[PDB]
Amino acid sequence: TTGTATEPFHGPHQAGIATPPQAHAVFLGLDLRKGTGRKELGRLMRLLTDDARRLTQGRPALADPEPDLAPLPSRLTFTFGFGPGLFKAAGLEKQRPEGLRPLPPFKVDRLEDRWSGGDLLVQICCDDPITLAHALRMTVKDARAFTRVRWVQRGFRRSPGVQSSGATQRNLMGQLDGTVNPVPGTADFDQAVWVQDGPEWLRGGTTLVLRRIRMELEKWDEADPAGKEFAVGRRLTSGAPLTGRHEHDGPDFDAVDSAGFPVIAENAHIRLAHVDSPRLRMLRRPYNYDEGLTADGRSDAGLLFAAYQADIDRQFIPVQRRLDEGGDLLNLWTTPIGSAVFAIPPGCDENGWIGQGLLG
Amino acid sequence: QTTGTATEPFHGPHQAGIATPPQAHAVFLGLDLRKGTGRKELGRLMRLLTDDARRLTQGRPALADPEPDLAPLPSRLTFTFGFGPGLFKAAGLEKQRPEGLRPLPPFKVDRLEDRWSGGDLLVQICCDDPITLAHALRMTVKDARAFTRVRWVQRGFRRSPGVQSSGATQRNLMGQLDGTVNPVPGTADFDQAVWVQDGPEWLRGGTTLVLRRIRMELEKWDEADPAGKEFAVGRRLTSGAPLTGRHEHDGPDFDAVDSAGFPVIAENAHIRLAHVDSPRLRMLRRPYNYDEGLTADGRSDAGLLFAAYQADIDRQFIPVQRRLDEGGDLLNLWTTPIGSAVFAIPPGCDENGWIGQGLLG
Ligand code: HEM
Ligand code: HEM
Repeated sequence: TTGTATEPFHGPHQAGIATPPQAHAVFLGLDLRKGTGRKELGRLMRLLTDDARRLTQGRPALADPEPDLAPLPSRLTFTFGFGPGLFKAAGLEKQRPEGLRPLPPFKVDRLEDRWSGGDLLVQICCDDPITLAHALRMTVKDARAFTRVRWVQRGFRRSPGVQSSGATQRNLMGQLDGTVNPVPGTADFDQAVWVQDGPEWLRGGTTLVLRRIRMELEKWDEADPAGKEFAVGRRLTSGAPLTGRHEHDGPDFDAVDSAGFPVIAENAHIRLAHVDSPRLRMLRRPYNYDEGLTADGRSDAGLLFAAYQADIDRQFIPVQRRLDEGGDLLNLWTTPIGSAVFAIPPGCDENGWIGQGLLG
Repeated sequence: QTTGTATEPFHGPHQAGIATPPQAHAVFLGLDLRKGTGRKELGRLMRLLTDDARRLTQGRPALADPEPDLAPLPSRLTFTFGFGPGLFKAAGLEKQRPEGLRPLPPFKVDRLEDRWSGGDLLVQICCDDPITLAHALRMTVKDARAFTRVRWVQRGFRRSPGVQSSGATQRNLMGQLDGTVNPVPGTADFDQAVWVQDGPEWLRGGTTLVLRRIRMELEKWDEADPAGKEFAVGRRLTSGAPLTGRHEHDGPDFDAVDSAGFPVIAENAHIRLAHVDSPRLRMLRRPYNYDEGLTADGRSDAGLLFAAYQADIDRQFIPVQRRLDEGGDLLNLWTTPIGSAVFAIPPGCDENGWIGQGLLG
C-alpha cells in the first residue's frame, strides 16, 4: 500500500515542481485582505509552513480540526507562490522579478476574472483526494484571517498505479500530454526551472504560469480524426510525430510530403510550441479538470496548464506568442479562460519558513 | 494485472456497482426524460447504454467512441442503471412500479434542493481512475442526450486505490470511520437485505437506491467539543470502537451505563437510533465523499453522497431515517440533507440481453 509514502518538505527547493506529478491537485488562489501587510504575511507564512511541514509527513497540523485525516499522506506536497500584489502589500516592489506581471493579451484569450490573478498561491498535490481535502481545509483555516479565496482550481491525472511511473498520460481530448519536458536530475532541468539571476531571495525558486484552458469537446468530437492529429503534429494512439513511428522520436520539422507540403503543419501545435535549446524549455506539469453538465448535455472540462520556468519573459511568453500569432490549429478547440502568474520561493529547513528570505 | 487493467464483470444476475467493493471514484448522473421519450425510445436508449457499458467496462471503446484511446485502462469501471418513479408514467407501465418506489416523505432536518433531487433515470458510474470515469460519463451523455436532459451530476470520491488495504474501513470528511456495520457481499444476510424477491417480477434480483446529498457543517463541527463529537456518534474517532468497547468491530453495548447511570451510548446517539437488530433488515451503505469549492471567506461545500441500497425502502430505509429524525440524532447538529432521489435498480443481464429488458421489452 502507498498511503504511507511521503515527499520531503524541506530542501533547497519546494516540493511539487520536480516531484513526479501526483494523481490530484488543488490550486488555491488567495487575495490579501486590506490590513495584510508584511508583518501579517510573515505570520501567515509561518503558520502555513508548519502546517505543511507536519501534514506532508503524516502528522496533524497544529490546531488540526481532523487529525485522523492526516495519516496516509500519500505523497502530499505544498508549493507556495507569491503574486504581483503580494509584493505591493509587503512593500517589496524592489524585490519583484521584472517578469512577474500579468501576461500580455493574446487574441485567443477569453479570460475571466474569477479564474485569473491572485496574490498568494497554495498549490497542494496528493495521490489521495481525502488527504488532499483535509490539507485544503487546514490551509484555509489558517489563511482565513489574512486572505479571501479568489479561486480554487481542482484537477486530476491517473490514479496511482494505473500507469507505470514516468509513462506519459493522456488528457481529456485523448492526447498523450507531456512527451517533451525537462527531466529532473539533469543539468538542463536545473537551468530551465531554477532561478539563478534576478533578486537574490528567489534563487533556487521558480516562476509559475497557471492558465485554465477550456476544451471545446463538442466541436472536438465532430472533428475529422485525421484533422485532429494534423492540428497537433502527432498521432493519437502512439503519440509519435507524424514524421516518425514512436512517441519519443524527434519531430522532423523539415519533412515534406509527396506533394511538397510540410508533414507537420506550419501551424501545428508542436511546431509553434517547439524550442530548439533544451535549457529554454518550460516544465509543463498540467492537471485535467471536469466539472458538470448543462441540461442539454454539454461538458465543462479542460486543462489546468501549469508551466514552471526560471524566466517568464524568456521561456513562456515567446512560446505563447508564437501559438497566438502563428494561428495554432489547436486554438480551434481550446480557449484560455483564466491566467495567473506567481513567483515560487526556494525551500526551507527545520529552522526556516517559506518566503523568509523575502519577508523576514 | 494492474490497477488500470483490472476489470469487474458487467454481466451477471445482478448489476455491478452494488456488491462491488466501492471503487475510488463515482459519478451519479441524474436524468429527466424529454417529452417525446416513451417506451419505445427507452428501449433503444437502454440497449445503447447497455452495449456501451459492456464495451467500456472491459476496456474496449464504445460504439462510435469519439475518444477511443481513453477506453483502455478500465480500472474496475462499473455502471449501475436505475429507474425513478416518473419513468413508469412515461413508459405506460404504472402497474409495474413498485409500491415503495416514490420520493421519500419529508423529514424535519430536510433542506432539500430541486437541483439535487428526483430524476427519472440514474446512471451510477464507479471507477478506480478519474480519467476513465470522465470518458465513461461523456459516452453515457453522448448516447442519452437525444432522449433526456441532465437533472444533476454528483461526483464523489473515496481513498485512492492502494492507499489502504482492501476491506479496511475508510474515513469520511468529518474524520470518522464510515461503513463498519454493513451487510457483507457474498453472505446470505446481504442477499436478504439487498436483492428484491417480492413485488413486480421484473425487479427480482434488483434493488432500490436512496441517494441523499448530505452537507457537512464543517464550521460548526470544528467548534465542537471533541468528546461531544464522539458522543454524538457513539464511537471513538481514532479506533472506531463503540464507546463501550475497544476495537472497531466490537458489538456496541446499548445497555451499558456510565458512572452517573446514564447510557454510555447516548439515547440519541447516531448508531443507537440507526441500529436495527435483524441483520436481514439492514441497509447497504455505499457512500462517497464530496468536496466542491469555497466561499470567499473560506467556508467549505463538502459532505456525503449517502447511497443506501435495500430491497424495501418502506421496511429498511424509512424507519431508520424516521428514528434519526424523531429521535433527535445528535449528528443532525452538523449534517443537512440537501438532495434526495430514489431509484429502482433492475437485475443484471447476460451477453444478449439489456438492462431493463424485463420491464421495457
Ligand atoms: C488545452 C490546451 C493544450 C493542449 C490540449 C495541448 C496539447 C499538447 C500535446 C498533445 C502536445 C504533444 C505531446 C507533448 O510533447 O506533450 C503538446 C506539446 C507542447 N505544448 Fe501544448 N497543449 C495545450 C496548451 C499549450 C500551451 C498554452 C502552451 C504554451 C506555451 C503549450 C506548450 C507546449 C509545448 C512547449 C509542447 C512541446 C512541443 C515540442 O517541443 O515538441 N501547450 N501540447
Ligand atoms: C453525513 C451524514 C452521516 C454521517 C457523517 C454518518 C456517519 C456514520 C458513522 C460514523 C457511523 C458509525 C460507523 C459505521 O458503522 O459506519 C454510522 C453508522 C450508521 N449510519 Fe450513519 N451517517 C450519516 C448519515 C446517515 C443516514 C442519513 C442514515 C439513514 C439511514 C445513516 C445510517 C447509518 C447506519 C444504519 C449505521 C450503522 C449503525 C449500526 O447499526 O451500528 N447514516 N454513520
